[PDB]
Amino acid sequence: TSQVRQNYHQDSEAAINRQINLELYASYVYLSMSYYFDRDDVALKNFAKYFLHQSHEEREHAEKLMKLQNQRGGRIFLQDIKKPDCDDWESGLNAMECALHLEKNVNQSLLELHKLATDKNDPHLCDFIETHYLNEQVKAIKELGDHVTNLRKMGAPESGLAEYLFDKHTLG
Amino acid sequence: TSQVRQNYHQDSEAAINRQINLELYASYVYLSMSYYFDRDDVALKNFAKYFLHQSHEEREHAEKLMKLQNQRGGRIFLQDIKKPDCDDWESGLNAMECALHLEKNVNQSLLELHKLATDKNDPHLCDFIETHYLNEQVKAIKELGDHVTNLRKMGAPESGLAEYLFDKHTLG
Amino acid sequence: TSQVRQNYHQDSEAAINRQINLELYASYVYLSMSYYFDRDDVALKNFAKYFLHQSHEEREHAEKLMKLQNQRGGRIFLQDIKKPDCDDWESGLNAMECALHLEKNVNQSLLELHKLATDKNDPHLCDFIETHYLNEQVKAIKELGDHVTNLRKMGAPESGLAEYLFDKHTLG
Amino acid sequence: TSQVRQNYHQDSEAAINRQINLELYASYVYLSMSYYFDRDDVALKNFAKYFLHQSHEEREHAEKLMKLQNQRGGRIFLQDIKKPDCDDWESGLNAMECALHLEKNVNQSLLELHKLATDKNDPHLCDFIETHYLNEQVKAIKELGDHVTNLRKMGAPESGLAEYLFDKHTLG
Ligand SMILES: [Cl-]
Ligand SMILES: [Cl-]
Ligand SMILES: [Cl-]
Ligand SMILES: [Cl-]
Ligand SMILES: [Cl-]
Ligand SMILES: [Cl-]
Ligand SMILES: [Cl-]
Ligand SMILES: [Cl-]
Ligand SMILES: [Cl-]
Ligand SMILES: [Cl-]
Ligand SMILES: [Cl-]
Ligand SMILES: [Cl-]
Ligand SMILES: [Cl-]
Ligand SMILES: [Cl-]
Ligand SMILES: [Cl-]
Ligand SMILES: [Cl-]
Ligand SMILES: [Cl-]
Ligand SMILES: [Cl-]
Ligand SMILES: [Cl-]
Ligand SMILES: [Cl-]
Ligand SMILES: [Cl-]
Ligand SMILES: [Cl-]
Ligand SMILES: [Cl-]
Ligand SMILES: [Cl-]
Ligand SMILES: [Cl-]
Ligand SMILES: [Cl-]
Ligand SMILES: [Cl-]
Ligand SMILES: [Cl-]
Ligand SMILES: [Cl-]
Ligand SMILES: [Cl-]
Ligand SMILES: [Cl-]
Ligand SMILES: [Cl-]
Ligand SMILES: [Cl-]
Ligand SMILES: [Cl-]
Ligand SMILES: [Cl-]
Ligand SMILES: [Cl-]
Ligand SMILES: [Cl-]
Ligand SMILES: [Cl-]
Ligand SMILES: [Cl-]
Ligand SMILES: [Cl-]
Ligand SMILES: [Cl-]
Ligand SMILES: [Cl-]
Ligand SMILES: [Cl-]
Ligand SMILES: [Cl-]
Ligand SMILES: [Cl-]
Ligand SMILES: [Fe+2]
Ligand SMILES: [Fe+2]
Ligand SMILES: [Fe+2]
Ligand SMILES: [Fe+2]
Ligand SMILES: [Fe+2]
Ligand SMILES: [Fe+2]
Ligand SMILES: [Fe+2]
Ligand SMILES: [Fe+2]
Ligand SMILES: [Fe+2]
Ligand SMILES: [Fe+2]
Ligand SMILES: [Fe+2]
Ligand SMILES: [Fe+2]
Ligand SMILES: [Fe+2]
Ligand SMILES: [Fe+2]
Ligand SMILES: [Fe+2]
Ligand SMILES: [Fe+2]
Ligand SMILES: [Fe+2]
Ligand SMILES: [Fe+2]
Ligand SMILES: [Fe+2]
Ligand SMILES: [Mg+2]
Ligand SMILES: [Mg+2]
Ligand SMILES: [Mg+2]
Ligand SMILES: [Mg+2]
Ligand SMILES: [Mg+2]
Ligand SMILES: [Mg+2]
Ligand SMILES: [Mg+2]
Ligand SMILES: [Mg+2]
Ligand SMILES: [Mg+2]
Ligand SMILES: [Mg+2]
Ligand SMILES: [Mg+2]
Ligand SMILES: [Mg+2]
Ligand SMILES: [Mg+2]
Ligand SMILES: [Mg+2]
Ligand SMILES: [Mg+2]
Ligand SMILES: [Mg+2]
Repeated sequence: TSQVRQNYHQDSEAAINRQINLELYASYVYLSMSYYFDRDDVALKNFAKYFLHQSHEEREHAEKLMKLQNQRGGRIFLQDIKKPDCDDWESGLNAMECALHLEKNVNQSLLELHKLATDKNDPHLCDFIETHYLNEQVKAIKELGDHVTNLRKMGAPESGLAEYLFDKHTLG
Repeated sequence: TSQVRQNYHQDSEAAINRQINLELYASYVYLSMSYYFDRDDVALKNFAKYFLHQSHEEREHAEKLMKLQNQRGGRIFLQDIKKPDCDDWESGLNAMECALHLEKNVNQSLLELHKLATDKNDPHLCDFIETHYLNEQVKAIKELGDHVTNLRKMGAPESGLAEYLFDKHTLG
Repeated sequence: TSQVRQNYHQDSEAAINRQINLELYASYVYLSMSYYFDRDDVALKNFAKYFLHQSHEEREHAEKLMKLQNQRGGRIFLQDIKKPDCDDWESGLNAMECALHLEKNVNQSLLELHKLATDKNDPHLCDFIETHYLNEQVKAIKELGDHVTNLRKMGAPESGLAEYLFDKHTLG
Repeated sequence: TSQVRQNYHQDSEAAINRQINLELYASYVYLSMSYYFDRDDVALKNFAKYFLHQSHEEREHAEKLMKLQNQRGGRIFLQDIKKPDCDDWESGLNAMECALHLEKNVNQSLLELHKLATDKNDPHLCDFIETHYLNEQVKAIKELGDHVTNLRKMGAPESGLAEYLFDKHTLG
C-alpha cells in the first residue's frame, strides 16, 4: 500500500480511472467538432474557436483527476481514448446539441462518482468533485442549452444566415 | 554571362519572367474588382478594401520575383499586362469565385515553376518558391473558399442583405 | 471535390490522417510518463514537468496537421488513441529511453510522409513537413539522447541520487 | 444557551475542543523537530526552517478552530499540550517519517470529526472541515511522502551527503 493512502476505497480509485478516460474522450469529441468548423465548406471560425477551447478545458479536467489519483495514493491506469461518434457534425446547431448531450453524460458520471464517494464516506473526494467539477458542469450545460435555444429561435439549421450571425455575435 | 550566375538554367530564367507577368496580371484583376465595389450602385466598401489589399500584395509578389531574377543573374523581360476578363463583376459572391479561380491558376503556374526547378536541380529556386509563394497561395485559396462558402450559406447573390452583412462582419 | 483542393493526392490525405493519430498517441505516452513521476513513490517533479510539456507539444503537432488537412481540402478522419505500452515506467532513465524510441518512431513516420509527398510532387506538403516537423524531431531526439547519456554516466538507474540530481540540475 | 447557537450538537462542540488540542500538539511536535535540526551536531538549516513553518501552520489551524467554536456558540475548553514523543529525532529521514505519521493521525481525527458532523446533520461544520482542513491534510501528506521517498532513494539515513543535498535542493 502507498505510504500516503488513507480512507481511499479501491472502488473510488477505479472510478477515478474511468472518469479520467471519459474526460479525455470529451476532449477528443470537442477537438473533432472544432476542426469540422474549420473546413472550407463549413467555415465558421468562432464555432471552431469555441469548441477548441472546450477541448482544452476537458484535458485540464482529466489532468486534475490524474493529480488527484496520485495525491490520494491510487494508481493511474489508462485505456484507449475512443474516437468520437461522428466524423461529420452536420451544422452548428447539431454540434451544440451533441455537446449538450456529452456534457450531461459526463455530469451523470460525476454524480455517480460522488454517490460512490458518499457511500464510502470519503468527504475529501466528495469536496473535490463538488469544488472542481459539479458547478463547472452545471454552467457548461446551461451555456450549451442557451446556445441551442438561440440557434433554434434564429432559424437554424436551415438558415445558414442564422449560423453565420450567431458565430459573429455570440461566439465572437 | 552574368558574373553572379550559377546553376540557373535559361528555362528557369524564362519561367520567372512569365511568372512576373502573371503576378502583375493578378494585381490588375484585383484592382478592377476593388473599384467595382466602390461604384455607387454596388457600394460595398469592405469588399473594395479587401480586393485593393489583395491587389497590392500581388504587386509585391511580382517585385520579389524581379529581385530574384537579378539576384541569380537572369535578365528581366517584361510583357504587356492584359486587362482583366470582366469589366462588371456582378456580385460579391461572383467576385470571390473569380478570385478563387485566379489564385488556383497562379498556384498551378507556381507548381509548374517548382517542377522545372526540380528538373534542373535548382534547390535555391525550389526554396524560394516554397518559402515565399506556396504557403501564401494555400492560405489565400483557403480564405477565398471560406468566403465563398459563407456568402452561399447566407443566401448570396440573391440576398443583397447577405452581401451587406458579410461586408460588415467578415471584411470589416 | 473540395473547392480548395489542388495537387493533393488521396494517398497524402490518408497519410496525414495517420500522422494525426500518431502525434496524439505520442501526446498520450508523454502524459502517462509525466504522472508516473508525480507518484509519491517516485517523486521527481521536474521529470513530471518535462514530460507534461512534451505531451502538450505533441498535441500542438497534431492540431497543426488537422489545420493542414483542411487547408489543402482533405477530410479529417480520426481513430482511437491507443493507450501507451507501459503503465509503470520504472525509472527516469527508462522513461527517457522510451521517449527516445518514441521520437525516432515518429521521425520515421514523418520521413515516410515526406517521401510520399516527394513521390507525388507535392512541394507545399514537403515544405510543411520540413519547416514544422523535421528539425523539431532532430532537436528532440538529440536532447533525449543527451539526457540518456548524462543519466547513464551519473550512475542511473541504480543510483537514486543520480536521478534526483539530474532532476534538479538539468530538468529544473 | 448561547444566543447564536443553532444546529450545533454538544458532541460536535466537544470534538472541536479535542481537535484544538491535537492541532496544538502537532504544532509542538514540529517545533521540537525544527530545533533538533538547528543543533550544532545536526546542522541542517533548511530542515529547521521547513519544520518551523509547519509548526506555525499548525497553530493557525488551532486558532481557526477556536474561532469556529465561538462562531457557533460553543465554549472553548483547553487541556495540557503534551510534549512530543521524542527529544532526539535521529535524522532528516526519521523526522520526515514521524511528520508523515503525525499528519495521517491528524487526518484520521478530522475524518472522525466530519463523520460526527454528518451523523448530526451539521452541513456548516462539514463544509468548514472540507474547505479548510481536508485538502490541506491531503497535500501535506503527499508532500511528506514525496520527501521520504527522495531521502530513501538518495541513500538516507546512512548518507549524510544525501541529507545535506536534499536540505539544499528541495528544502532550500
Ligand atoms: Cl485506504
Ligand atoms: Cl478498499
Ligand atoms: Cl476506462
Ligand atoms: Cl484499452
Ligand atoms: Cl472497446
Ligand atoms: Cl456522449
Ligand atoms: Cl458501499
Ligand atoms: Cl462522508
Ligand atoms: Cl450559468
Ligand atoms: Cl455560478
Ligand atoms: Cl446563447
Ligand atoms: Cl447583424
Ligand atoms: Cl548558370
Ligand atoms: Cl542553361
Ligand atoms: Cl509573359
Ligand atoms: Cl507584350
Ligand atoms: Cl496577346
Ligand atoms: Cl484566372
Ligand atoms: Cl529537364
Ligand atoms: Cl534539387
Ligand atoms: Cl489558412
Ligand atoms: Cl499556415
Ligand atoms: Cl469566411
Ligand atoms: Cl487534387
Ligand atoms: Cl488522388
Ligand atoms: Cl490512424
Ligand atoms: Cl478506431
Ligand atoms: Cl486495433
Ligand atoms: Cl514508440
Ligand atoms: Cl508514386
Ligand atoms: Cl516536388
Ligand atoms: Cl539540438
Ligand atoms: Cl537547430
Ligand atoms: Cl542532457
Ligand atoms: Cl444547537
Ligand atoms: Cl446537543
Ligand atoms: Cl483534549
Ligand atoms: Cl489537561
Ligand atoms: Cl494525561
Ligand atoms: Cl502522531
Ligand atoms: Cl448520531
Ligand atoms: Cl448534513
Ligand atoms: Cl499535492
Ligand atoms: Cl490540490
Ligand atoms: Cl520531495
Ligand atoms: Fe467551457
Ligand atoms: Fe475556459
Ligand atoms: Fe470535463
Ligand atoms: Fe465538459
Ligand atoms: Fe492576401
Ligand atoms: Fe497583407
Ligand atoms: Fe501572387
Ligand atoms: Fe494571389
Ligand atoms: Fe520538446
Ligand atoms: Fe516547448
Ligand atoms: Fe510530434
Ligand atoms: Fe515528439
Ligand atoms: Fe547542486
Ligand atoms: Fe504545510
Ligand atoms: Fe505555509
Ligand atoms: Fe493541522
Ligand atoms: Fe498538519
Ligand atoms: Fe457534503
Ligand atoms: Fe464545499
Ligand atoms: Mg468510460
Ligand atoms: Mg471503435
Ligand atoms: Mg469507512
Ligand atoms: Mg464552487
Ligand atoms: Mg502568362
Ligand atoms: Mg485583349
Ligand atoms: Mg545540373
Ligand atoms: Mg514557410
Ligand atoms: Mg498509426
Ligand atoms: Mg489495446
Ligand atoms: Mg503530379
Ligand atoms: Mg526551419
Ligand atoms: Mg487528543
Ligand atoms: Mg507525559
Ligand atoms: Mg438534527
Ligand atoms: Mg477547497
